[PDB]
Amino acid sequence: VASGSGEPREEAGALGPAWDESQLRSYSFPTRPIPRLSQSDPRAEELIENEEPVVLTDTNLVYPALKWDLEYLQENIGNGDFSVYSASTHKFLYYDEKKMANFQNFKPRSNREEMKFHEFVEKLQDIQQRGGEERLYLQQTLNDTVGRKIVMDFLGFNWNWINKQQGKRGWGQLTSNLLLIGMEGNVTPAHYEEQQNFFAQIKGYKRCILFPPDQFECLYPYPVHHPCDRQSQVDFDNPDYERFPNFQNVVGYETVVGPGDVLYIPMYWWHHIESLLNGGITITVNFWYKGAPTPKRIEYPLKAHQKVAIMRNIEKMLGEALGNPQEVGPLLNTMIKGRYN
Amino acid sequence: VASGSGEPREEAGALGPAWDESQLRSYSFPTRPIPRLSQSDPRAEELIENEEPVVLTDTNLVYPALKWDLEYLQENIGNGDFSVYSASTHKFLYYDEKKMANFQNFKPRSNREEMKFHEFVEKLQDIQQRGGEERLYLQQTLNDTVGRKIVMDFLGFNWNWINKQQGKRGWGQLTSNLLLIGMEGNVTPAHYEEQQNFFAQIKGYKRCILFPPDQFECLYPYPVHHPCDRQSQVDFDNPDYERFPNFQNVVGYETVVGPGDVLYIPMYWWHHIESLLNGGITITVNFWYKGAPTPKRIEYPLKAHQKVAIMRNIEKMLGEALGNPQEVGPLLNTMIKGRYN
Ligand SMILES: O=C(O)CCC(=O)C(=O)O
Ligand SMILES: O=C(O)CCC(=O)C(=O)O
Ligand SMILES: [Fe+2]
Ligand SMILES: [Fe+2]
Repeated sequence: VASGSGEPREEAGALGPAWDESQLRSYSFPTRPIPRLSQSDPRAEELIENEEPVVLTDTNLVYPALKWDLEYLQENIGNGDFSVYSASTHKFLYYDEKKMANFQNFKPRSNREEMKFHEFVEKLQDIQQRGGEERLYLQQTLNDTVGRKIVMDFLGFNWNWINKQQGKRGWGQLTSNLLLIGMEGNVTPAHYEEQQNFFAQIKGYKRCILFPPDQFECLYPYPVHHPCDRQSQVDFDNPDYERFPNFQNVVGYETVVGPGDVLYIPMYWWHHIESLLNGGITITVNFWYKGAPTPKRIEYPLKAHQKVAIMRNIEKMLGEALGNPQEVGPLLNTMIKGRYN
Repeated sequence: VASGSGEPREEAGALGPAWDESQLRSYSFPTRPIPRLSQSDPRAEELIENEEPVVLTDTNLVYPALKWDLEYLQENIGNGDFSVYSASTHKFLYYDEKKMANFQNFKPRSNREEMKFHEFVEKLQDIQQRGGEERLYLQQTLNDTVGRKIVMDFLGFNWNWINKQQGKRGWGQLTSNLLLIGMEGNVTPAHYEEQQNFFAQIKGYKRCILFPPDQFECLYPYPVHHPCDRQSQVDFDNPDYERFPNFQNVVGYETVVGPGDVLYIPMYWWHHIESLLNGGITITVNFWYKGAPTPKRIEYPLKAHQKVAIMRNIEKMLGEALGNPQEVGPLLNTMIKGRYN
């Protein structure tokens, strides 16, 4: 019951296992599977209602994007600019650029490079043609600049289903759809979002490991003013148990998504996302929504995400009040040592 | 220059030393003297302006109370009720009774007993008449119930001088005058107030050891929701250097006040106050004032007292937001461990 993603699934038409376990990276912690359910299944509505993750196998959320692949996209996506992240390791740590002002003892290991889609397909082409070690990850918000066919594709997504979802959950407005295109083996390490997320897998296979918000103590997010806010400081490949002792208690929910699957990633759930090894390129489109309004007014006992939201707001104000985010830590220490520990 | 209170002072009319060093308790930390100045001395106005302590030797702030002693007071103070604190040790730790609700794993070592002045003089009389170990400390806000002569005494205090002080400093309104009557050897252990304080010594001799607000890290105040809020957790007689390691770095300002001296105790300065051993009873009246309005608006770098005020407000809100003061500590810990330490 520390199973993981379970035995792989059998493709339709006897096409053999979609993937196998040697495509999965190995970690220090155990996992239990996220349930794969039909969208008509009351249990799946239960999970989303309760803000627990679920993999919906038949939404058709992005049915028209299933034909997408690089040739189609290059052909049809337009000449807009695309954010492409670079890296020498498999782990793409994200940096918030606005936050980089107030941390100088920071340098990147992943640079954003703006480029046209064909330049991406191309940069992508040079690297394989020469066996390079390097890696790229395109991640760009879909918007109005995109070509006529992609727009027809987009309009054909299952808005009726996801709008009913937005409605039933009291969510706010859709903030963005991000288009993600990755190389095999790319990892987006563990982090959380403040939005609700339907994560709609289009091409290839991604393993998604989620941790609930009550595992905050085991995952050690960066300081809120740090550029890696909301990301774990823990290197999942080489965990430093002396700095991060509660990582030894972390327990995850795990699944592998393929073409057609939608993974509900609930607000504040940590997620770690890796494109299978030797699985080829992956494509995904996500759907971020604001999140229902905080109830006027509060009921106890608070949920884990609400305690998180509180920690963030304390860090933020202290940032403002002290005039400088760098003084947040010494102040907090002074506040607890010999007082609350 | 770790001098302390200096060589004792010589009473007028060759009456020999007012007190001597064997009347002073001994502690683990060093001290430098607080300056004793005349009220007309520009340097004394400098210190108060800068919120540094100073002992003013000639204010006449409470000239008419200098004749006070127990017989006079019993005779003249009326039949109102007087708060009298009790104790088996020399250290009178104060408890805030409103706060006792939310800490049950608390019992007192100092009970407030309401009683008439003559009952105090009397309880006081039984104990000496029989050589008891016990101790009392009367501490009661002067108010309208007091007898005609005490009121004449009070009206004769030097309002012209202290009102000019209130005015020059932009202080708010006088909140209370507390009347303190102690037995020789009584200690009010280290704590801070949020008000400004002119501490006006009337009978006997008190040693006052002050620490500036920037020594917060060395003095380990109780949690703000604890009943001993604003008091040091450190036992000055037996300091626990394992829980309170920064106590080994504490440095104090020290003085001995006698009849006629006024000690300015600035807002947020820690003070520890002991009535000299074998010095007899002490009498003091203080004058608490609100404190100038926080500037609209803030200028950096912040002063130590302002960082303190911030720590308090964080603890308070977290108290409110979590629904329970008991959860403040675990939350703060979760926030810093592996994150800010
Ligand atoms: O696919 C990825 O690697 C990133 C996905 C993600 O973090 C998200 O959709 O919130
Ligand atoms: O005289 C004492 O022991 C207490 C005085 C004091 O703490 C004050 O006036 O703020
Ligand atoms: Fe994410
Ligand atoms: Fe005090």
